[PDB]
Amino acid sequence: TKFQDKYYIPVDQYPDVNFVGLLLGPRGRTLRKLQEDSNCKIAIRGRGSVKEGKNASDLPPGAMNFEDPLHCLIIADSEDKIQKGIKVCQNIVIKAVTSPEGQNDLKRGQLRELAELNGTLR
Amino acid sequence: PTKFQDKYYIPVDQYPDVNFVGLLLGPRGRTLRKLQEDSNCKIAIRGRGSVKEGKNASDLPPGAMNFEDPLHCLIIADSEDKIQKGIKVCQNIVIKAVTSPEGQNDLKRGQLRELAELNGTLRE
Amino acid sequence: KFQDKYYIPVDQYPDVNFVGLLLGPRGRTLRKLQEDSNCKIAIRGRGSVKELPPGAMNFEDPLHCLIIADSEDKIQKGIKVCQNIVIKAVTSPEGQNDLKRGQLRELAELNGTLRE
Amino acid sequence: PTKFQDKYYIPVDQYPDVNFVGLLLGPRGRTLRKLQEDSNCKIAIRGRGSVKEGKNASDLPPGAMNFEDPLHCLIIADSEDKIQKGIKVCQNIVIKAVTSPEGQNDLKRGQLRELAELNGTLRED
RNA sequence: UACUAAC
RNA sequence: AUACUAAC
RNA sequence: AUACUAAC
RNA sequence: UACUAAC
Repeated sequence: TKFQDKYYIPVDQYPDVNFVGLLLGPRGRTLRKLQEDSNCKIAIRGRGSVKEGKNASDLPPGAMNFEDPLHCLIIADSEDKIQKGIKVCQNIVIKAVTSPEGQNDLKRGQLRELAELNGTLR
Repeated sequence: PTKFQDKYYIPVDQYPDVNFVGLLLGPRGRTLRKLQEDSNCKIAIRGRGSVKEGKNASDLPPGAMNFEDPLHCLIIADSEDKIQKGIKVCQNIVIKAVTSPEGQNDLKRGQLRELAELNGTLRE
Repeated sequence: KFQDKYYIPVDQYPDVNFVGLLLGPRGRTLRKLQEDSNCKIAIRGRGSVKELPPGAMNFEDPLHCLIIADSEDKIQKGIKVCQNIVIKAVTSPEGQNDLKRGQLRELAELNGTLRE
Repeated sequence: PTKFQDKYYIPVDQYPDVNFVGLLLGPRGRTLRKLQEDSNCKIAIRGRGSVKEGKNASDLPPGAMNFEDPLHCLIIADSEDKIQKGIKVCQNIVIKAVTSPEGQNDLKRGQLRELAELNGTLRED
């Protein structure tokens, strides 16, 4: 439990992009999968990490600070696993700012799947 | 000065959500007439999808209510070489729309900016 | 019967092998296009012949797909199938063109040189 | 005045065909000297891939031969904000590289042109 | 990137 | 338009 | 018929 | 991604 790192989301450059939803996916399924991929605990934190709002009740201890910019806090019990977390977190942000019209297949899946989980599906 | 024409079809079925007509026209039609300058062609956006619901037909030029074809650029010039340069510069418009993330479109980013200025609304 | 030319954005994309992507191994991709659309489609113009038919040996135009069919419905279909490829060619990241990928793999497999 | 650091990792895995080091450095290192003045940090390119094959070690600054991490920009400032700007300034170059199709990379264009000037081998042609 | 309308 | 960059 | 995602 | 060549 000795290693960690902060991957900073380029929000100042892409103020338009919903990075947080993308990384999370429906019910957080996309983030938990990133964690299995990298074998890291990943937590999205800092400025704008919280949408407003559900009660501060039952919320993560120390998720509520917004003076450090938006980042994924990645944690692993090994150094090379950290590099994997950054890697997998990078891939999501790369999907965001390199994907041409209608070709973010991940966001498509997430929204389709989100609807599936809501009974609001097509 | 005998004229001819050709059609550049827009990939509408592929990109249903995309507003190609406004991309090619730009604020006050400026983007279009810019292409007409670059190419030495007259360009008309024609076909199904080229006129609004519910436009007054007497505000439209001859041939604009021809809907035998889907949305296209009609390229008019007195030479083959001119015509293919018209298709080209329209192609460059459509291709940039199709290969853009959702924020890297400097044309559209620019067009909308210009529109704000004319309507006096440049926020930031 | 009806006839149309679909020009390839070669000038915009100077180092993209469009024709090879259009044709596929043995000409199989283009033949899929011709049946997906019901059109007769030929690659013509400067670049249609490697470094035909009547009249396939004429190149006083730039590179295009000449699309021919009995209906305008069909002509429109032939346009978008050629369009699909060009946009895939252009919107697919390198290494990530599925179509191109499967074409060189089928070609190796056809020439009997498939790697594991 | 105490100084601290942070690292910005380059997507070399995802983009193995791309010379990020060359892109960040520019001619005579001038591109990277510009990032330092904007951000008000000192920025060094370090990690595996930062040092060319056969490089004479006697020509490298302290720490340059530390290879336990992949390629990254190392940013050293005396405040969090300055480092934040360091990261942001290096991040912008990498986005440019990655989000530019063929011959659309304008900074790279400029650098190659600036390098041509500098070495009397230009062709504005 | 304020959602564009020419001939 | 791509001259492929090498700082500390 | 990209349904705009909220994990710990 | 073995780099395709049909009519």
